[PDB]
Amino acid sequence: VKTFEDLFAELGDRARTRPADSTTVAALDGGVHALGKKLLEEAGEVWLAAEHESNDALAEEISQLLYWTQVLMISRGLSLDDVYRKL
Amino acid sequence: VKTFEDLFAELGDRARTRPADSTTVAALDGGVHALGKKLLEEAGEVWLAAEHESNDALAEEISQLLYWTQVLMISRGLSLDDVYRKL
Repeated sequence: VKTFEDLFAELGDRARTRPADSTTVAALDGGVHALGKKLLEEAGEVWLAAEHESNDALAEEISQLLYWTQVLMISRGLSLDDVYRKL
Repeated sequence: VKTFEDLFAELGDRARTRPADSTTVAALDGGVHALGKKLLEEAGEVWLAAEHESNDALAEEISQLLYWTQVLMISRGLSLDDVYRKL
């Protein structure tokens, strides 16, 4: 992954092809409420890591926060442009 | 996926590259006991579907049983050849 968009394109492909190995597929089938919960959990993990853990551990939790944010975007039908226009 | 081996090669790639979206990664990190449990659950789902559900529903559950069988093989370090030599 070179850009935020590389992952986003990948997850869109996973939603199309629905491979057995894709976490995104089950998450997208599973509804928005569970996605919001997961995102909040990960924000807590990020805070813990930011305060108390290594750079690597923090990078790991941030990567998961970014992942779940993208899954939520796809669940609600948002594009990268929808978000990027506000930055 | 054209052959059992296509999926197996894919899951091996996922174990190498460890993408955020891969169910296999978390499962491989998570230990054999949880994998055995998942496999048994899926065998039960397959039986239910075989007795009571559509061909499509049965194909779905079988595909998941095959997936978890492959994840277990990778967890324990088995090759396709290790299994295929016994068929």
